[PDB]
Amino acid sequence: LPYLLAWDSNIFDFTTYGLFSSDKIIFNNNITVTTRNMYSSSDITLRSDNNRPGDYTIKADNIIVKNGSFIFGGNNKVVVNNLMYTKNGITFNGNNNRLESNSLLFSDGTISLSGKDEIVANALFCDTLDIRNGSSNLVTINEFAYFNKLNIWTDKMVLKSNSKLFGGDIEIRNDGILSADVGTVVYANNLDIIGSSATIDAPDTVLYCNNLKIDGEVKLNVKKIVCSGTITISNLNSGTNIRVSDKIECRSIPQNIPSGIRNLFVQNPNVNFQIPYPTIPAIIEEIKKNTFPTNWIRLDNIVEDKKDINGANYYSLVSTGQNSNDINEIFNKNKPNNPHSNVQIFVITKSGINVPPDQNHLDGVLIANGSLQFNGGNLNIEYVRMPQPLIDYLLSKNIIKIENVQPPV
Ligand SMILES: [Zn+2]
Repeated sequence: LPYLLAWDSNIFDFTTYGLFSSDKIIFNNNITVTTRNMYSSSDITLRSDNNRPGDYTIKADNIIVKNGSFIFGGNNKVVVNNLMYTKNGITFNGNNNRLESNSLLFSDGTISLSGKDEIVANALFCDTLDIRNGSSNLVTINEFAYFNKLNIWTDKMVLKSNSKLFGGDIEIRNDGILSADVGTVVYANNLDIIGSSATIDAPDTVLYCNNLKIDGEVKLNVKKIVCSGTITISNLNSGTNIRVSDKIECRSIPQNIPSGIRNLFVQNPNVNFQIPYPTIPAIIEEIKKNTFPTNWIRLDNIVEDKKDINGANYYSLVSTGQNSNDINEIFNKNKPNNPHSNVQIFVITKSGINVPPDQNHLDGVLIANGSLQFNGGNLNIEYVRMPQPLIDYLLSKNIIKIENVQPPV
């Protein structure tokens, strides 16, 4: 069942994607995207929202950045119901951003906050989670975070009830705050808490580490610490702000402990633990395989242009990219000065797609082997399923393949 976390067979169905690029997706200021699935190979870049009328910048079921990062620009609000995956990280800029991930957030890279940024996650996997820049950040964990490195150097990370941290090393310094509710557990290799403002406020939490380093009059309020390796203490003279309601159980009680906390320590030379790391979800395994996405979407199978799959409320284009102007030509079928008469637009192309700056409302799908670049802002994008005659065409040419994918067991 942990193997099936965030499994979504529509990931492999390219008729469920509103935006796809085999290179980059470059947004512009004040774009609001409502989509089902979105894929990019290289980076997806947002710009700052300084005049965005929407509740959200992007609302999606799934966002996948197979060979790139996801870059925030400022005041962007992103909601991903199922999974957000990036290879190379998630980089917050500009402050005031929000990322809401309701099942799985996974990066092979660094997730880095800027200040006044919020992440609300259920399961989170990453190489490094940086809560260091600015102040008034908030990373809330509903199930777990699993990481090689967690740096908390400002406010804050909250562990909701019964959630877990799986490290990796954890380093809290400067104004770093880790707060944790009932039933929480923290596992780490190295756990370092440095200075008089570094805080763990987790009175019901058990912390397991190999090495524990405390430098200064840290603020620790926890239930139990287990240390199987070495406890290194320095600049610790009173320990007034170290509260441990059960015990610090450790392989070797360290020398020169202040007398007022000496009581806390209990020596157990055999103390040991084996961290019960979550398995990598099957969906992530499959996304990372070289079969994805080209088993199911093959833009190189576009060997002819198809320009007559149009209807009363839509225009389509399947383009080899030989004619530069065909893409401007389809976009000009939508007058931005006439809202109620908006028609749907479906573009599938071996070229990139540069969306003209006068577009302000697009319903449909944009699928490009080159980059997808919005040359303007102040635009609302909403996914609409491709018309059936277009899907049938794409399938006939094996530009897409739809397979009866099932969750593995
Ligand atoms: Zn619309």
